[PDB]
Amino acid sequence: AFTVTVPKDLYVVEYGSNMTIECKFPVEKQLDLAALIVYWEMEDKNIIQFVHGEEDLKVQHSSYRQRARLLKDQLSLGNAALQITDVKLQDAGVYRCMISYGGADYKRITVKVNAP
Amino acid sequence: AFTVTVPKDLYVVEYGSNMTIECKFPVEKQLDLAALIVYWEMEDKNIIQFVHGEEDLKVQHSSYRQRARLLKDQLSLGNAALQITDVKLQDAGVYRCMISYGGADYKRITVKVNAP
Ligand SMILES: COc1nc(O[C@H]2CCc3c(-c4cccc(C(=O)Nc5ccc(CNC[C@@H]6CCC(=O)N6)cn5)c4C)cccc32)c(C)cc1CNC[C@@H]1CCC(=O)N1
Repeated sequence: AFTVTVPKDLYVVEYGSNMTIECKFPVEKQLDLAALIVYWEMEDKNIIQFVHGEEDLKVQHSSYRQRARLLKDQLSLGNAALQITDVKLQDAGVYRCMISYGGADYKRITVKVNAP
Repeated sequence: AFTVTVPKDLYVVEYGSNMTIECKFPVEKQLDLAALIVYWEMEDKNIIQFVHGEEDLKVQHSSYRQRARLLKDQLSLGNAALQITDVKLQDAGVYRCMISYGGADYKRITVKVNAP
């Protein structure tokens, strides 16, 4: 069965740092962007919404504006990595990386942000 | 945006009763099974896993074996209803109906089971 795996399910990060949460799914040979959906969420906040090759950044939650991106260079290797720059306390919570790619799976990642 | 809607996000049911949890998604004309993934879970228990029409009884969580199924009579109407027979206390929790169908969405539904 199509499996999403997270190499780390717990991130403990310093205030103001840059953080990359990895999220892996299998790709045989070539990645078919047209078949891929990548969704990143935290307490119902829309962080990343990659739908069949297209990203609507208008729907991203304001609290993540200019700080959260999906690293496309990784995607091609089956890593739907979320990078957050300038991490804030408002970023702490349970993240879910959800993938649809001929099959579907998701995993949780807890991020704890240390006090300044 | 592709939207999964739930006509009810809270069910309050009697112990030992039958329960249908509705979950609706848009269907334009004919249903394309090869494009449909429906998944129902609660507390990481795999309840329904319908992948392009394919289901595997072996992956269904044992506490729901023989009691839970996906209502197929109205998948063509866009209702991926989860039916549970002989509701038990351990059926109380937060359910997710996750649907991929030319796009992807999911909704949470809370079930509270009244004591007998
Ligand atoms: C979780 O185990 C599973 N899971 C499954 O299928 C699951 C996996 C994930 C997903 C998605 C999905 C995928 C990608 C993205 C999204 C998504 O885009 N979400 C989203 C998007 C937007 C919004 C906000 N709203 C926007 C609009 C506007 C207004 C409104 O109301 N909506 C909310 N949410 C979804 C949903 C879609 C169907 C189903 C599913 C399946 C087959 C099997 C399993 C079993 N695993 C076990 C395996 C073996 C061992 C192991 O480690 N793994």
